[PDB]
Amino acid sequence: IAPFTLALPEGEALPLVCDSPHSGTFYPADFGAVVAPERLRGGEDTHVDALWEAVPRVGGTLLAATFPRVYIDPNRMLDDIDPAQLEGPWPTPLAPGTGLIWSNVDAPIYDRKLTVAEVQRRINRYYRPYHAALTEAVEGAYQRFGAVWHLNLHSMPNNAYERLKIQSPRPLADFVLGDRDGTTCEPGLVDLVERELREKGYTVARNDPYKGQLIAQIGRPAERRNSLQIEIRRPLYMEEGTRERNEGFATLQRDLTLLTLRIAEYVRRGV
Ligand SMILES: [Zn+2]
Repeated sequence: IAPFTLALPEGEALPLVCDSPHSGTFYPADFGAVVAPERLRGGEDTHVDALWEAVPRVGGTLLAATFPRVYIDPNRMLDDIDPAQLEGPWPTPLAPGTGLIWSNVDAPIYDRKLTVAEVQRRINRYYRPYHAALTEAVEGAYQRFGAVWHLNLHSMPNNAYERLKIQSPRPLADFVLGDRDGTTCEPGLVDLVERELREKGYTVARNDPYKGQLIAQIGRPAERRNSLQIEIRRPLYMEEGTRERNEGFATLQRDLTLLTLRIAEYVRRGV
């Protein structure tokens, strides 16, 4: 019933703070959707938190959502709501891009408009705790170390280009690294992650199709605060229909453990 898990290091801590906002699979009773949960499981970045289990084993902190992102999405801003999805007016200005509250799975989730009150309660019970935990980890790290490296962790469907409105002359990479075109993370870490993953045989794209807003807010490298969004092509570890770990899960998790150890070393040397 806890809105997040928070895996802390057993030994020496380092300022590597990692969050998996989309891996939650515990659906609230008060969802009130008209669509079968089997249809909603779509937008889950399933198992992404288990893929990165090494993080606390190497001194990092791993935060993960237990609620589904299709219920409320912690990687969106609180004003990323379309007025037309609400029954009634929102008390403050909205700036949709939408979203924070999913409205459909395909071009519908509900047979009605959500109340202001209902969305507010989602925000209080699930989003705010999750984000307070992320803040506490990021600011705690920075306060002790004078730097922080934040990884925002995801997976993506094979047709991510189709689902976004993009026609790419290139295939979708195995890993996409978003740092808002080179502005939210100091370059040496993006270079490290890219090189280590390509050496293990994975394809890596930067900022294509995912460039990273939370990431712009956390990642200000001139203040020694760094943020990188990392996206994993789902077929690499699960079966997109059943959502179930496949034969690639084990090997990918192993590769990410080894990558994480390398990042921990890079972080310790950067403090
Ligand atoms: Zn995601």
